[PDB]
Amino acid sequence: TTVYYDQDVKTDALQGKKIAVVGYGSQGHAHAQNLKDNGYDVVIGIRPGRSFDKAKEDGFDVFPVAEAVKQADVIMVLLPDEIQGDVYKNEIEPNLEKHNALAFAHGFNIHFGVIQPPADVDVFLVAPKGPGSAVPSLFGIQQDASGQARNIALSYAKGIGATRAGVIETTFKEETETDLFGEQAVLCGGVSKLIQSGFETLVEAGYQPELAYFEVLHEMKLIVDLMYEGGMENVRYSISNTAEFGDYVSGPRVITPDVKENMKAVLTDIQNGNFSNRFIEDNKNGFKEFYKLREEQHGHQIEKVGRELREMM
Amino acid sequence: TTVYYDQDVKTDALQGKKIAVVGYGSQGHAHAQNLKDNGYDVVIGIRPGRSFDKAKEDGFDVFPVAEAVKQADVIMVLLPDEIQGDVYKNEIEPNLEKHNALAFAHGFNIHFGVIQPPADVDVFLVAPKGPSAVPSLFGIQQDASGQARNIALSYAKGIGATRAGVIETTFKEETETDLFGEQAVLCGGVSKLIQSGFETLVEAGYQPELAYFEVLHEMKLIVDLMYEGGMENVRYSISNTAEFGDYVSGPRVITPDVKENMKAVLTDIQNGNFSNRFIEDNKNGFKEFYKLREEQHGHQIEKVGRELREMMP
Ligand SMILES: Cc1nc2[nH]c(=O)n(O)c(=O)c2s1
Ligand SMILES: Cc1nc2[nH]c(=O)n(O)c(=O)c2s1
Ligand SMILES: [Mg+2]
Ligand SMILES: [Mg+2]
Ligand SMILES: [Mg+2]
Ligand SMILES: [Mg+2]
Repeated sequence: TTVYYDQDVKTDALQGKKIAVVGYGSQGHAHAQNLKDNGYDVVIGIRPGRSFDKAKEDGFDVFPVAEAVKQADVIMVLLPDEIQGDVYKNEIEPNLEKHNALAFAHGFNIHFGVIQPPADVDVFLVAPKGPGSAVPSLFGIQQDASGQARNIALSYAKGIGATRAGVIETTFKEETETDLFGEQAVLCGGVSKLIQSGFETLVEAGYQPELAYFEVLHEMKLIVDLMYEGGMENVRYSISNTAEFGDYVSGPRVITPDVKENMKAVLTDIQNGNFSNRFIEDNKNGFKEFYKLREEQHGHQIEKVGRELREMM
Repeated sequence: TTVYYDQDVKTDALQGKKIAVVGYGSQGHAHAQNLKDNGYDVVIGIRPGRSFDKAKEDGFDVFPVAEAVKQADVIMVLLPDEIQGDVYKNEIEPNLEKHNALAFAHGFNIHFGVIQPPADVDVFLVAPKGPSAVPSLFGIQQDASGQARNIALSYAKGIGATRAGVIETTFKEETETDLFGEQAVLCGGVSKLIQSGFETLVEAGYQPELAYFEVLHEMKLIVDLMYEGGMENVRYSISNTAEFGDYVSGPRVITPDVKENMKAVLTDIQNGNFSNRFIEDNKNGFKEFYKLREEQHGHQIEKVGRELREMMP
């Protein structure tokens, strides 16, 4: 466990260099504005559109992506994972230089070999956490060509404010596989069908879908907020003895040990690469499987019940 | 599917009636001063203790439970499910008069037969969900005076539960949906899912800190998006990779067997098995309850959260 804080970072390896934040999403605006706030020459390279325009109205200098990397000394690629492959080949790699940084916030395209950087460029990762009211961030290194890849990555995490709560060192493999697993097994995929199958149980049992919507979904924010502030022991403390007791004896009944075996099964396909190439080759086929799965989820009763409760009268 | 607000309570039944709220917890104090601020005669009924005169020093004239029930016409019991059965039989029921009104915020003791009220008394329920504005629940067990629904709905505004709406339900539905939500999704289901996800990453060799982030700490952002714009807002705000993993791995982790495990939990809540199991352990000194809560405190997840939250402002 190596944790670097603001006082741990001593030199300013980032000053004197120009920064190219590729893309202007929620994280692109967060990185780009946090650097100019600390007196850094930050540039933004994105395609023309509504986020191109928005970056202009926020006082930023927006350019095509092929010129922004020509201009800068550190390129932070914050584009969607599915489009980073071809944007790197047609707009970033032909305009690369020597001894300067190819940064990322997620190591999907790097760890899975989709983006192969040359030897004479530093390739690091800096992944902010939580608000992106400070949560420790992560950072890692794939290549060290300039001899200052560590101090460039750590001073960049300091520039975006990621070192205020401390940055934890990791690898491109560890950040990619733990991020992908949490989304699939717990946070997104795991919880959503956990809420769906609970909602379907109550509705099929003759209970009102509105009362079922509160008990399996809307009431979770309070439980999750308690866990976010004081951990799981805070939830067990704040909830009633009847609720805490039911947690203990019925939790393992729902999440049987076989569910844990399913989590290790999906983690295996994240490590070998079965998930990555499946998500990529479906993207090359117009996202047919992806879009069909997205649209079919809207046919669930729980989503319609939710919007009807939100459009109250 | 119908909802009642302040504009639907055309007639106030609580006018000129002394109301006793048995207990003085955070819920007992919220009811007691809400009705007093809206022009209602309220009196606290509680045993002598540090919270007895705590209610007296807050501007209430507080009597023992036996006398507070006698001089009142609407008796509201806001005490834990473990204690309601005893003080009702020993203090409430002997002093209960004809055409009175027995009130509750939860229907555990009524639906499971722990508290069996007389036939000549009104029994209703008002269950808030806020302590933002969310709709509340209400129901009527018995209607002796012929005004049990009028007294319940006007009491809903006395506490201030009308302005966001009140949805009708029964004691059976309010109790079973509340118990199932905690046992199958909210507390039992989610925390066991997070534990199995955390154990999977630590047993695979990943850092426990990054494992704590991606299965617990990042959930607050996801649940906040689901609280604001439903489940559709989650898939809309997360990346395509997280959205794609949601669809392809969610059903892998939560298999159809997980759903029928929740039907077993709901079955044990319907036939009263879970209730008397909880009462059996309470009458034995909560021996298995406190053994279970110490096991959970020994999980690696909790100590990792403590050392990770201490570095957060
Ligand atoms: C902070 C909270 N503690 C509890 N305990 C329960 O039993 N139910 O049902 C709840 O909704 C809540 S909320
Ligand atoms: C609102 C959020 N959308 C995403 N998408 C992702 O892929 N990861 O990894 C995240 O952490 C988050 S948070
Ligand atoms: Mg992430
Ligand atoms: Mg509840
Ligand atoms: Mg409850
Ligand atoms: Mg991700």
